[PDB]
Amino acid sequence: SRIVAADTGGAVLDETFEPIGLIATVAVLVEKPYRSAKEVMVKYANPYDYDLTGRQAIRDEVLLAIELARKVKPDVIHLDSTLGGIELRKLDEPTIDALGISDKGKEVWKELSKDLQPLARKFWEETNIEIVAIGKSSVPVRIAEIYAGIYSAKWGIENVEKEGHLIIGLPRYMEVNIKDGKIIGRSLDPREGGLYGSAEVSVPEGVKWEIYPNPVARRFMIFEIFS
Amino acid sequence: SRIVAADTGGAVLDETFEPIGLIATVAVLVEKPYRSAKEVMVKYANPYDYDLTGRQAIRDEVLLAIELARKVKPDVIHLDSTLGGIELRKLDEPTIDALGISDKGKEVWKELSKDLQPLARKFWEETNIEIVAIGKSSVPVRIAEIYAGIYSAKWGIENVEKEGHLIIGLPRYMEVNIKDGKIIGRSLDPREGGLYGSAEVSVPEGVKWEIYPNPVARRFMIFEIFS
Amino acid sequence: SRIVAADTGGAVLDETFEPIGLIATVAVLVEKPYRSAKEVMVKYANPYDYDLTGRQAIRDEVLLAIELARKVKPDVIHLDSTLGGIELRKLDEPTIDALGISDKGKEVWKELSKDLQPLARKFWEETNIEIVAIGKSSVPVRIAEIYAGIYSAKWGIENVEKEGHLIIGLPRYMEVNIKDGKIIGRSLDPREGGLYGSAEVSVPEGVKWEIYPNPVARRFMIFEIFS
Repeated sequence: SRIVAADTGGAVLDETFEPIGLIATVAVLVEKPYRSAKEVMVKYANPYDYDLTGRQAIRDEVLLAIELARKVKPDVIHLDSTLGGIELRKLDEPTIDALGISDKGKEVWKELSKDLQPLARKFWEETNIEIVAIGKSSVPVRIAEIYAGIYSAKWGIENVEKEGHLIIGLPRYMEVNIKDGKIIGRSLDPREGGLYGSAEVSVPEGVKWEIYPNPVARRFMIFEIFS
Repeated sequence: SRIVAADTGGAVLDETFEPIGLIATVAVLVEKPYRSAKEVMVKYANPYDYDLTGRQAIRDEVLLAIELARKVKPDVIHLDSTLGGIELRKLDEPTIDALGISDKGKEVWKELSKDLQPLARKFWEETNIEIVAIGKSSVPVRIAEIYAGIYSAKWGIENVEKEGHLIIGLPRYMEVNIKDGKIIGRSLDPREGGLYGSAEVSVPEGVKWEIYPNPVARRFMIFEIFS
Repeated sequence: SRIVAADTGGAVLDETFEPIGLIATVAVLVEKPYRSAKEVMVKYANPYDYDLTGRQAIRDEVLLAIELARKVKPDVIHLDSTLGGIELRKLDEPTIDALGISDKGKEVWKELSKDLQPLARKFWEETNIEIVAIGKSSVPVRIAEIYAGIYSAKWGIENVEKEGHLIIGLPRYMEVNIKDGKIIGRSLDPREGGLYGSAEVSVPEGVKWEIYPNPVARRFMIFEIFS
């Protein structure tokens, strides 16, 4: 089985540790043994002027996953939305209103559905690839979240000159390490079976970074970067 | 304190990673320091022709635990069913109907109790050993579930000739390793405090096995076997 | 950012593993990189003649945190109560009756707030330090809980002559190790990012200790001490 999955992302934080905007969306291709990505694509947002309210995030994920799936032709796309295991193709207002999710969730999806559902139908019609809202039980979605963290740290090493100082909130329970030109990212949860990832990075001279727990977000780490 | 507990089991999966049937039921005797089994007994089911619907599994566990408990005479049996520590002896329809579980749960139990309650009562009358429905908080229940994974793996090594290829779904967050005739099973969650188990196995010539994350069940591993 | 937090505690258990009373209340000063305490203060309860019913524990916590905060002057105090991060200062009956917690939770807090709310208000008026009911998401609160575990162990090494035998239930998923006059305590959960802490201990001649899983409370350890 060969799976494409997408996720956003790390976050730029305040001094207060409050998030101001998300950084990276990543789409990944995952095959046996399902511990890492075979292939990756990335799209960076503007974490300043990002609306944390609403889901520009899921819109970008679907879009990016479709793009990579056209290239790599997986059997299926996994979407990070825990809706059962349902096909995005079939998410019209009626089937949404029959879902076992909160009323607030239903409203959010009806707005999303207006364009995402025709998009998934068209994509399916010409590729036969389903987009399944499986969410939390998907290992590829988790791998994509690790990569979103990895490329958020990359976006931080790279953008720390423009900005003077960067506080980046990493996705849940993951660590990032930089040695000799590459960034390696890992789940901190051994229960997930050794999920990891990698990317190349060019470290400007004299930039330092530390990784440590976010005191106000337990189980999340901070990646802090100085110039 | 000396405790007996039982649990089923590992699963045979198809190519879609959907379970077709459970494999091993194991009862274990656990004593200080409560990290492993002092003694074990095993009953294999037929994973093909197995009804995943319903609960032949809990019926087999009670039956196996009772068998082992007559032999080793523990102080108590832990049953993998989270009701609030209640003795199976006293689970008649009226007490069930006042339990704090879902209505669907109450119906399963009423059916189950029809024969399991006289059984637990009879067994207690002659042994004074209770069967407590404690479930999730029980370490010996978790240790039993690791052994069920270990013996599902053993079942896999030894049944991999008849069947040409075998995909086994392990119980949550546990790994299996085979060295030199023994399968070692271990929890992957360090929070549980180093739970582990062991069994002997004779690995047929030229069979290979891999272990990797179940892509569609996060935090569950696959034990894959070839002939 | 510099944070004070408090928590109770470890527990003395009978032979059934049922708790009879809480042992240590600890306040800690936590700063970057938020993995440990910069400074600690402790207050032991009498675990015999302790009322597990109600919350003398949260009262002693606020009291102890305030005491340490007067000394080290952090920006904020984290309180171990998951109320949404509301300031203890403002917890009167009306705002409590509008919180999204259970009705049982509202009543406990109404009783608590009768003295805790004037207390927080007085303290704020002369210090400008808030006490925030942030709870579960707070790393400093989890670090205080590791320290309460560590000092419960200390309390056990030093009270094991008076009482012949001591069984101590450590806080959730944490281990304790003693080498050369030092107790080191660690979270067992790697997802937390390496939280740890330390205390000095004088181990009386010929006392023994063991750490192992509590069979009836999964993910909680026992610290068992002999004289």
